[PDB]
Amino acid sequence: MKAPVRVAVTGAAGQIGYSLLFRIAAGEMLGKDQPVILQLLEIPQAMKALEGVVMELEDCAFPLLAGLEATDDPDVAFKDADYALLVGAAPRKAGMERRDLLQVNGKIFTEQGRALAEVAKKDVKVLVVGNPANTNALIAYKNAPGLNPRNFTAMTRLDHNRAKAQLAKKTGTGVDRIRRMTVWGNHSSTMFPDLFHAEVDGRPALELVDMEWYEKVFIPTVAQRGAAIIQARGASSAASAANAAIEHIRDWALGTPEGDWVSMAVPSQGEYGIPEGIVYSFPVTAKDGAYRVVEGLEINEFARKRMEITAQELLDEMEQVKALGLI
Amino acid sequence: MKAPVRVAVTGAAGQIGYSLLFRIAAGEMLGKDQPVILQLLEIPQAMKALEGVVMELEDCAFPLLAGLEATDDPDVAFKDADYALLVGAAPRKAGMERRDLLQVNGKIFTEQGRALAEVAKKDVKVLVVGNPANTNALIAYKNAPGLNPRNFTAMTRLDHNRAKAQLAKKTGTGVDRIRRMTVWGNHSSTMFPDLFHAEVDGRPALELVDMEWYEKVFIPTVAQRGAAIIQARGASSAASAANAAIEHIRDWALGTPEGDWVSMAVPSQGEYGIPEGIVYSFPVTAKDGAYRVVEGLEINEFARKRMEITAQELLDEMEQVKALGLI
Ligand SMILES: NC(=O)c1ccc[n+]([C@@H]2O[C@H](COP(=O)([O-])OP(=O)(O)OC[C@H]3O[C@@H](n4cnc5c(N)ncnc54)[C@H](O)[C@@H]3O)[C@@H](O)[C@H]2O)c1
Ligand SMILES: NC(=O)c1ccc[n+]([C@@H]2O[C@H](COP(=O)([O-])OP(=O)(O)OC[C@H]3O[C@@H](n4cnc5c(N)ncnc54)[C@H](O)[C@@H]3O)[C@@H](O)[C@H]2O)c1
Repeated sequence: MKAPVRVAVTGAAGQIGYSLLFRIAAGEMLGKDQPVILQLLEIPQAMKALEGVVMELEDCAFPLLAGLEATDDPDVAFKDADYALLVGAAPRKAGMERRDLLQVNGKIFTEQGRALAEVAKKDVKVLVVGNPANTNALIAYKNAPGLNPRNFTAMTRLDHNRAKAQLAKKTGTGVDRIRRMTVWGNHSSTMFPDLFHAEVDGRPALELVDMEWYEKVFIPTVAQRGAAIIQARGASSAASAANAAIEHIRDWALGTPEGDWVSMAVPSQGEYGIPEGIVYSFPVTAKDGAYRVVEGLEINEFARKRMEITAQELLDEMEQVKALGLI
Repeated sequence: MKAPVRVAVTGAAGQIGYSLLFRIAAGEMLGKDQPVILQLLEIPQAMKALEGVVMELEDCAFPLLAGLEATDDPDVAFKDADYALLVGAAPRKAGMERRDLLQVNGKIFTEQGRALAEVAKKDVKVLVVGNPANTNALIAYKNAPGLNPRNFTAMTRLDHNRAKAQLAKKTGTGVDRIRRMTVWGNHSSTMFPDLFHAEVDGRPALELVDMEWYEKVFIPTVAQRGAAIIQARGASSAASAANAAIEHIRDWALGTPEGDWVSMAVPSQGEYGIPEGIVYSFPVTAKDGAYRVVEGLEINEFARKRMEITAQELLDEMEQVKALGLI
């Protein structure tokens, strides 16, 4: 019964995309009753590898894959998109300093913002994965004249899932019984995973673990997790990032569980006193494609301090891009 | 929910394993109500990386992942196993020659065949993916005294799905309308993809395509497809091989669709006059854990000759293995 939706994914020949695309086509992201047309974007040099990804997608004979198209032009890839996962971002190069990274990313995200605004559906749902996620999402929405800024979000869901995984291990309880986890702020080393409102099988988290653990063990362990993976495997965590991307879109489109909320970085409207405009991770619920920040939670001194440190980081980054005349 | 099954996977830190494990844990192979316990095996030098893969699986927060254990000991990995996916095989090493390759695999598959017989469930279902899969499955079942040899299979489902894909492409019809594809024989260049019994949206395949296209274009192109992917991406077809492994287990454990069949390489019991013993791909249907070869199809001359050629190849390989004292 359902007509196909079109899903645009950039950086599609890269490792996150190689773990992402196959599960999207299998129906994991939007439902096993919803056929998808994948519109994939790569830079010109990676187009040959993209063709080989396309042949592997064909070789899975996915009944929900209603169409497949690969391109290096953003205006083709975003054409009529329902959803856009913006994974591709500037690579690190030698002696390429910070501002140099900002500039290159600024150009990609400006151009992509523009294209979305010109050819996508006006209600396109956008997720930015490529680093620095939050600031890239800011440059994209700011350059996307005529689209709702709230349809541009950045991914903190991998940090959120890591946090739940560590709390589960510590309390010896199944990860499916952890609820109300929140990661606030930037996707960076200043992010704040908040246990003050989390529950472990009905019980408040902080009745099961102590503050010392929290501050000296859990926080630095969630923060260092991506580096732990690279040390062990020799490669970054693509499969678990792809899984977090699928979850962020799926829970936004299909809704969050009753009684629960997820973390999403979205353009702040001043919730919790956070400065307007920056893309900041809040606790959110979603229903039928729209989300709402969870307000009213009580914020103690420990959380406030942390929430502000991370907001300030984002404000400085935004200061940088502005100075570069990017927004 | 059902009670958890134990799934053992070898070569778990390799490429096919990195694409396989997350979809298994997600519920794609045995259903969304069946929790799984993953028992992962690697050689000792890849244990560090396997720990990094373990961490990414934790970080997915999967609700059906009821346990996860990594080991370098087969008797640990296979313990109480309900399913065993034998992905890891002898790597190619320089100057290493055929029979050399044969010996190194011979060592792997005997010790594995042995661990499974000592410690897995008696009804353990075994899928061999590592090359040469058909002959590897022969070594393992021959060395797994006590287990039903028919619970030992090899994967030809990737060839089967590639064939479905090319036919859908040629006829311009969706892949979901293609039924009754069969890939007979070895997972090698002598595989025989059979269009004689296939149906495209209800019509026999050969009313839509001609014999010349079939023999000049379709057969060689399905056989070369693994090479095309390597030449395009620079790496082999891990994600689509991981999908075909999931489908192979899924359709055997859950069941094939009505009026349809799948390809699986199983120990020959003389079906179609195929020599006994060798692990040969046939058309099969399956219901709730057991399969049956589809018998009584009409085999014309064009098909028999090809069935024969790939049958001979396998007979010869088995000869080699026996000569090496492996079975
Ligand atoms: N937010 C998060 O949690 C999180 C987690 C991990 C990684 N990431 C980010 O994901 C991004 C991609 O990661 P990866 O591991 O796949 O890298 P990768 O290098 O394997 O792939 C990145 C891909 O980006 C493509 N790309 C670059 N510019 C592009 C453009 N203008 N149009 C389309 N495609 C383009 C490249 O060609 C490459 O295929 C990185 O920025 C990384 O830091 C974010
Ligand atoms: N049947 C088919 O359709 C099909 C398709 C694709 C690939 N293959 C086979 O897949 C196999 C693995 O492919 P890959 O791309 O993942 O290679 P890879 O090298 O990336 O991974 C293989 C993994 O197996 C591990 N390994 C080696 N010996 C082992 C043992 N004794 N026990 C446990 N692990 C062991 C390695 O350490 C490595 O981690 C190859 O033999 C390839 O020929 C078969």
